[PDB]
Amino acid sequence: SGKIKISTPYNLTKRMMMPMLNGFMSQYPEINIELTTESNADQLDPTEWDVIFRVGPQSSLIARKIGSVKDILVASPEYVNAHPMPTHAEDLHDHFLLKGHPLLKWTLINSKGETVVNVDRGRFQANALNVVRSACSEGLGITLMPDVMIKEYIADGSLVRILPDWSANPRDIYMLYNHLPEKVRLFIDYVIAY
Amino acid sequence: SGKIKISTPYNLTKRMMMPMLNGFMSQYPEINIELTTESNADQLDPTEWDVIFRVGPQLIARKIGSVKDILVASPEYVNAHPMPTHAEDLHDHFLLKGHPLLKWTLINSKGETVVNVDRGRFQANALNVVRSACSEGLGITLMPDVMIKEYIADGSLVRILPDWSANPRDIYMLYNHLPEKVRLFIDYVIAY
Repeated sequence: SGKIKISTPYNLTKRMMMPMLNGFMSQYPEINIELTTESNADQLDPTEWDVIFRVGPQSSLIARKIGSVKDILVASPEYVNAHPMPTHAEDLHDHFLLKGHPLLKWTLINSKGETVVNVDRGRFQANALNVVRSACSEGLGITLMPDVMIKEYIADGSLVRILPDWSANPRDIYMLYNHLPEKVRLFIDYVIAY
Repeated sequence: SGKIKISTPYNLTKRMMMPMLNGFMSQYPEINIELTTESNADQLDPTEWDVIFRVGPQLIARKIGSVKDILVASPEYVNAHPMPTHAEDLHDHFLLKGHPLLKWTLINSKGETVVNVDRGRFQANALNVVRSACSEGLGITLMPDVMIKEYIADGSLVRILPDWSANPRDIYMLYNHLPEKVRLFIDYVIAY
């Protein structure tokens, strides 16, 4: 009762959650927040958390869509100017690939509906996407990255979208909960009105 | 030239290990790296890794750096409260704590220890989100100085209680008693 216990998706927490959480704590200094970045919330016990933030639908919980994310393929211009870029999703077998959990398996769908799966062993493989982006920035190959994690790179041009007819299918980010304590109710109200 | 499987500390991988790993991969494009950021090196069986990067001492060890956790706050927060002159005044301030620094064992230049285990305003299992809340002026945090070299350089984060700190600990590269690709990596890391 002395805190709010929340769970957020692993790679996406800092970009899509922290501005909201900072603005809430700023407005409510009396409220304490306990945050746990989670790699997969499918094995979560909802009776142990006040609010759960999750990628993709999940039970008898109040679900609220608050955003979506689409994974795109990117590479640095240095890499693009040093290799012939793939014209089809199958050409990625002949390229340096950088893969990060949970996107070790690339399921890519194009504009006319064809699905192409890549299970190649990456030249760099990590259980976190922020270091994969770091390796993609120094021109080490192509990666599949959530667009929200590389928004400023795409706008600036330090990363370039490659194979632009392809992407993983978008997923929605939900906020779940469930007599409700006041501080938890105030937080849910804050998120809805963000 | 094959696959290398390495383990690095959770919070320190991006700003401390990646420049070196990125340089190694660019130099040996036929060597692949499997990287696992781990929050507890004392949870690993050494025979399952080629190289393990670890904080503090642990079968072959080699020091490659050191780190000390420091207490910092944004200037916005400093300007809005009287900053603590003694380590026990931290009980009067908003605290932001991140794993594995939930328990603050702070020590001064004379070896005296002050422990802080107050509930923070914000608590998390990752320091990168705790730094974000500190930069917004939401309180004082204990943070590895290597993680915030950029903000201390221009005063975006201010060091408070300068005589106090966590106990400085060293960063070790470990390996077993050897493939050609692994020795190249080990030699590259020492020369960095």
